[PDB]
Amino acid sequence: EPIHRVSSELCANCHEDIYRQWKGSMHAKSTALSDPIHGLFYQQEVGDPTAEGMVHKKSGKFPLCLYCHAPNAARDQTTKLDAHPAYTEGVNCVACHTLKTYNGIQDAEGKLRYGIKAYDLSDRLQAPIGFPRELERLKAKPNPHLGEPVELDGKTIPALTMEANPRQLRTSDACMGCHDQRDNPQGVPLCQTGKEFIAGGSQVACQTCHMPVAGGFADHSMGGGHHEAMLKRSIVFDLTTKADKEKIAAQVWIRNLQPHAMPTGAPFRNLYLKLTAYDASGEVLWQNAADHPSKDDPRAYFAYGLADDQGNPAPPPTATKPGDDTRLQPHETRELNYEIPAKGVALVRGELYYNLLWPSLVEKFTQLPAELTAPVLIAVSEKPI
Ligand code: HEC
Ligand code: HEC
Ligand code: HEC
Ligand code: HEC
Ligand code: HEC
Repeated sequence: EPIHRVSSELCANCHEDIYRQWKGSMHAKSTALSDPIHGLFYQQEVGDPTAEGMVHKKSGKFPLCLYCHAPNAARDQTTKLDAHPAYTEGVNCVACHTLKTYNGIQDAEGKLRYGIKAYDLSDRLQAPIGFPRELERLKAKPNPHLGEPVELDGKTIPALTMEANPRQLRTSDACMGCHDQRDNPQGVPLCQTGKEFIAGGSQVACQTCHMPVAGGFADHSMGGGHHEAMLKRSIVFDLTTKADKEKIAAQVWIRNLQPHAMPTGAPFRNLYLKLTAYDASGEVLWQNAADHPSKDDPRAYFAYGLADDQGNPAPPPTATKPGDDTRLQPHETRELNYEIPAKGVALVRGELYYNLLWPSLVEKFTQLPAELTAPVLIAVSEKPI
């Protein structure tokens, strides 16, 4: 009966195109039931997503994950995510479309309020325009948003009452409760897409890039790191070479097209550059990094780490200080210079790889689907010599 427990399948009766986009997105796959990466961490940090009364294994509190990953379950104070479509559907139509007023993530006493807790919620759907039809009433597909139930194809559709809310729906208020920041228990940022967005100074709403008008309405696919086309668009990558004595001076230019860091969001996202010089038989003559750049060429590893009081790497739950951050900064163009011995080199090839998880985690959790965990080739540049 309450709007937040209405299944996305009901909406799909009249918004099939948006439904199709949404259903394939990580928003629809956000729960520990549907995303095996999040599920592995949820099991380790909280417990079974098919159990009621679960708490965080350290804090003993209602699991904070759910505020962002299973909003309608958190709205109903339940941890049993398989009990109802409102919970299995993750960040679903009504989860986003019942957010009314964004209060910010930090309250006046400094308490962090995540996900649905950063908002006043409505029992009415919230829309960018709604149906401002008072003038038409004053003068005087089926639409269930006009104050009454409607019949569709012989089936009664309940009233799905709606309010216009342009400031919520058209600005970053639509995203920030879940995407601004998340800190560990010592206050260290884990995710910090909002602080990055502030620092970089952009005035573009997340939707302008992430909900583009295509085919005449706002695209709900909202792909990021799970979507290779988006990742290839997300940077400009180029390789230049000049002669330099008996070396080849190779310049790798990487421009971040985003107003947040690249890669933003989860702390384990990372990129790395492989730059390789080959002879004319295709045999390797030189490489920037023999194996993984994190170990062999740190300037070519673009990542965030956390640290202990000593500055040394620490697991995210116990870290007390940010570690180094070599990710591309908002709208940054990074130049990396290499000096390659020229003898026999016929081809210099640069490759930029994106990864959902740190290599430590990929090496450990080898039962995760290999399609998830494999490096993603997101840019290539070749120069013949
Ligand atoms: C038909 C029986 C519908 C059902 C079921 C739902 N909606 Fe709807 N919606 C309907 C119409 C005819 C329209 C107008 C435009 C169109 O697509 O033909 C809408 C519009 C919306 C909007 C946008 C309003 C705006 O600002 O322009 C939203 C945000 C919306 N609808 C959401 C929504 C949700 C979340 C649903 C399930 C809970 C849902 N609608 C069902 C018709 C029908
Ligand atoms: C948050 C991640 C959302 C989810 C999940 C869904 N919608 Fe959405 N929708 C959202 C925003 C912020 C906006 C406004 C975009 C802007 O910047 O203007 C919308 C818009 C709609 C519309 C209007 C589309 C248009 O006329 O171009 C409709 C009809 C709509 N949304 C419906 C809808 C349905 C049916 C969903 C589940 C399948 C759904 N949305 C999920 C934010 C989010
Ligand atoms: C265009 C100028 C953008 C604006 C405005 C914002 N984002 Fe973005 N974002 C953009 C691209 C091209 C990509 C792909 C790169 C990628 O890493 O996937 C992204 C990606 C994200 C992601 C995924 C990050 C990851 O794990 O790799 C998220 C969570 C994201 N963007 C969020 C986001 C939010 C909340 C925004 C407004 C504050 C926002 N983006 C603006 C391009 C653009
Ligand atoms: C909480 C209720 C959210 C709101 C509101 C928005 N997003 Fe979201 N987003 C959320 C989660 C929990 C996740 C990850 C789920 C998982 O298990 O991986 C996401 C993910 C994204 C992504 C990345 C998609 C990918 O390919 O991995 C992007 C680009 C994204 N979200 C964008 C985005 C925008 C632009 C929003 C406002 C319009 C928005 N999200 C709202 C949780 C929530
Ligand atoms: C909102 C403030 C969130 C809270 C609280 C938690 N998570 Fe989350 N998570 C959130 C978003 C917006 C995203 C997408 C980030 C991006 O870069 O695109 C995520 C992602 C994850 C991931 C990665 C999932 C994947 O790549 O498929 C994991 C492993 C993850 N979150 C786990 C997790 C757990 C275990 C939480 C509670 C302890 C938790 N998250 C909370 C937003 C939010």
